[PDB]
Amino acid sequence: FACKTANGTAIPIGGGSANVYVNLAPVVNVGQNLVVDLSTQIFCHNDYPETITDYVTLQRGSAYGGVLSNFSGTVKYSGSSYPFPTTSETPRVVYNSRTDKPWPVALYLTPVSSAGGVAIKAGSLIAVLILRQTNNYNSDDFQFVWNIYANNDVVVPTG
Ligand SMILES: N#Cc1ccc(-c2ccc(O[C@H]3O[C@H](CO)[C@@H](O)[C@H](O)[C@@H]3O)c(Cl)c2)cc1
Repeated sequence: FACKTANGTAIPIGGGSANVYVNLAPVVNVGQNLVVDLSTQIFCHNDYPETITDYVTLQRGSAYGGVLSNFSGTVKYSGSSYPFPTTSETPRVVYNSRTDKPWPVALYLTPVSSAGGVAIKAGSLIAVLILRQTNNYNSDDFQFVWNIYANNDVVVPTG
C-alpha cells in the first residue's frame, strides 16, 4: 500500500509524510462552504490485492492558520460527514486494487461569524490529515501524514 499526490510526490510502503497544495475558491461568504476536495489530490493503491485487503481511515484531521482561526465545519469521508477538526477516527475504506484510487476526503469549511477580509493566506498550512492504513494480513499499522497548503488567498466578504 502506497500513495501519490497531484503535486508529483509520494509516500511509500510504511507511511511517512507529504505536502499537498490546493487551489481554493477565492471568495467564500458567511453561511456558505469552502470545499477542499482531497480526492483530486491524494491517491493510493494496494500492492498485493490477490491476497491482501487494505483498510484506510482518516485517523485525525487538524486545522491550522486561517482555517483554525476563521472557519468551522466538517469533513466528508466516503460519503459520511464528521466534525472537522476531527473528534474520532472514521470507519474504514477498502483498497483492493493495484489501480490508483482517490482518497475520498473533502473538507467543508464555513466562515465564523467574525471572519472578514483575507481569511486564508496564500502558501499557508491549512490542515494536517492523517491516513491510517492497516490490512487483513499482518499487523502493519501505518500513518500517511498529509500537510495541506493553500495555493491562494481566500477572502470572506464583509458584505
Ligand atoms: N508470492 C508472493 C507475494 C507475497 C507477498 C507479497 C506482499 C506484497 C506487499 C506487502 O505489503 C505491503 O502491501 C500490502 C498490500 O497493499 C499492505 O497491506 C502492507 O501494509 C504493505 O504496504 C506484503 Cl505484506 C506482501 C507479494 C507477493
